[PDB]
Amino acid sequence: MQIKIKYLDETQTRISKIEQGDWIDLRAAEDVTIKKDEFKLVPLGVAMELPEGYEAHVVPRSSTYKNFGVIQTNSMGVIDESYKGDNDFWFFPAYALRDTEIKKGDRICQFRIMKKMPAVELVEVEHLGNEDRGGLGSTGTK
Amino acid sequence: MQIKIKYLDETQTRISKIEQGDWIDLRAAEDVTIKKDEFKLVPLGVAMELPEGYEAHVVPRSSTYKNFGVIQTNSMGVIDESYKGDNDFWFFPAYALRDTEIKKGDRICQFRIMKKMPAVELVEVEHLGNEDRGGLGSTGTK
Amino acid sequence: MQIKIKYLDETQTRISKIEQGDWIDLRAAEDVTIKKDEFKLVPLGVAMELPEGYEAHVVPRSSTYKNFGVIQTNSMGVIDESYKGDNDFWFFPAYALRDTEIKKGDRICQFRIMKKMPAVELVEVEHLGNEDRGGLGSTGTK
Ligand SMILES: O=c1ccn([C@H]2C[C@H](O)[C@@H](CO)O2)c(=O)[nH]1
Ligand SMILES: O=c1ccn([C@H]2C[C@H](O)[C@@H](CO)O2)c(=O)[nH]1
Ligand SMILES: O=c1ccn([C@H]2C[C@H](O)[C@@H](CO)O2)c(=O)[nH]1
Ligand SMILES: [Mg+2]
Ligand SMILES: [Mg+2]
Ligand SMILES: [Mg+2]
Repeated sequence: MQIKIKYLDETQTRISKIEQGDWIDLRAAEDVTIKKDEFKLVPLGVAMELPEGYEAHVVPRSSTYKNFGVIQTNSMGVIDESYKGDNDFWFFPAYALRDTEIKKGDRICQFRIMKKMPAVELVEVEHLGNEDRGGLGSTGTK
Repeated sequence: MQIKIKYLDETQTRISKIEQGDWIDLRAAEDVTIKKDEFKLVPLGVAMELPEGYEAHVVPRSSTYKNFGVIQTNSMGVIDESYKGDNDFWFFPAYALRDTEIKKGDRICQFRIMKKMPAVELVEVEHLGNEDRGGLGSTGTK
Repeated sequence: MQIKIKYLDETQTRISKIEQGDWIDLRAAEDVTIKKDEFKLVPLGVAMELPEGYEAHVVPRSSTYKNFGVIQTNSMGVIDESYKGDNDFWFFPAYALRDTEIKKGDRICQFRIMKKMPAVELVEVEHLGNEDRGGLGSTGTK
């Protein structure tokens, strides 16, 4: 399969697949300063057209917190297939838990493609007729 | 395929598939108020029986933090296939990063379904026999 | 399918598939204390070789926060297929929101395996030629 990738400009550092990386690292399109308890969209400088039928998912690197002090407010980002216009540039929504700086080209998150869920009819029912599982720690911790 | 959905009551807004959303938006089942640094189960007012062999995942919308100042504490919720009882209503577990108010019907997160992982045998070994990859930023930042 | 699992030592409680659990719970390899607003890598006392072509994903349990007052800094951990060396032990990167103790053997997160994304050719293009979707809450909230 092919992903069509359009960079914001000639100064973006191209993204790349590496051997031991199952997902592909994305990079801050510019220097970004964030304060403790402050929010900021970090631009990733990339617009993409994914193969037919695929969405993309975006998560932090596991070193993102150590190196950059931020977490991703939407936890795992969902890039909709339809987000493929010439101006639909990808972003990483960041919340700083400490004062931090990010540099241009810094690998701060990673992505992969995956097939969209199938089409599914929503059948409204009065009663489900299954026994309750329960949740929220119903199985304990020990 | 079909999902059977049971709404908590007749005042819940029905969830809906939109053409530019690969995931489906879920909605607060009642008004919720949350103070900075407090936790609240935001009830989503729906219980579901998913197609056989599937689980679901629930993540925030990208605008959730902006519009509502919350994060999802479990990051990506996993709705187990067995949580298909008549009382197994879904919830979004929110930590507030600021005083916030959520209204009944507000689209605060999104879901999709996916095949469960296959049945796996867990084979204990004394030695894995492979070279170490290392981790936690072993590949650097640049 | 088979997963080869190597425990850190003979005192680790063995992990298991439970009926109502679509993912499998992972456990703390030792007692860990974390003060509010501290970070700590919680060791899970396991290394694994996954079936050929698979990665694994690691997220918290819904009850992780209720029971242990932590969130997962990288939101959803991606365990690369290559991370299968004899010293490649899994970890849960935890940030404490309140003062907590995590006890040895406690089930603090869950994992599953998944087919990696297939091989993708990155095709550099100057214009994507599609209509802009927009994002970051473009569909509103109501
Ligand atoms: O982390 C994210 C989440 C979303 N989006 C874009 C693409 C997606 O279709 C749209 C709405 O979520 O915003 C991003 O660039 N990054
Ligand atoms: O974010 C979540 C996570 C879990 N659950 C329910 C369904 C799941 O099977 C059960 C145990 O985690 O709790 C939710 O409603 N929302
Ligand atoms: O939450 C995580 C995230 C990553 N890793 C390991 C495996 C992964 O391939 C390596 C590089 O991220 O770190 C973990 O053990 N836990
Ligand atoms: Mg990496
Ligand atoms: Mg959306
Ligand atoms: Mg569970």
